[PDB]
Amino acid sequence: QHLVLIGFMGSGKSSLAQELGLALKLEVLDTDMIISERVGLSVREIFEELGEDNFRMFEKNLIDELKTLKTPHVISTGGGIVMHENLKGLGTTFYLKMDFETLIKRLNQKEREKRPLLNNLTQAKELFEKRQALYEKNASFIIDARGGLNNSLKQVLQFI
Ligand SMILES: Nc1ncnc2c1ncn2[C@@H]1O[C@H](COP(=O)(O)OP(=O)(O)O)[C@@H](O)[C@H]1O
Ligand SMILES: O=C(O)C1=C[C@@H](OP(=O)(O)O)[C@@H](O)[C@H](O)C1
Repeated sequence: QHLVLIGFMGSGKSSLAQELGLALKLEVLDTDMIISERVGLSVREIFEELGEDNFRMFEKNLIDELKTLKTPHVISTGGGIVMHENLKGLGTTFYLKMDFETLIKRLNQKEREKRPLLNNLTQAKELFEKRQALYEKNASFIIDARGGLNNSLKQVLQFI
């Protein structure tokens, strides 16, 4: 049973998780990072060259794989990780709740361009709207990710 951060693009998982693992002396994993590196392509290049369904298969399979990990880990998650039925039972999951506009504001241009599902913003907005219920139903605890990192850190630690 790990500590799994979940949240739409730009909700600050990757760095939170890194802070969390330092404070708790646990190993940090990042699902995008793991797939990226096995396949030797960036997530964008994966979408572009191999198509989203394959990325989705990689994601879906890493879920199952990480369940066979022994040591509690901190695990940072890609936006879309909540679409997967099998996410249930991986770890106590912490949802980095923000609102579309705050979320978007803090991704510089280069940084948006790393995320294929931000190519069309109107579409990015409906995705947010749809994903909301999938975060909520996969969340052990909901965290107000609006303030700084510490403020999200504080809230997470409070839930042990
Ligand atoms: N408290 C915070 N709330 C939201 N975003 C933050 C916060 N603190 C830092 N960030 C920003 O989040 C940006 C992108 O999120 P990141 O850390 O990559 O996690 P994610 O995997 O959810 O995209 C970082 O480049 C950083 O500037
Ligand atoms: O929400 C999604 O479908 C995705 C979000 C991205 O993760 P980040 O939350 O690190 O930007 C990455 O997994 C990919 O572009 C798909």
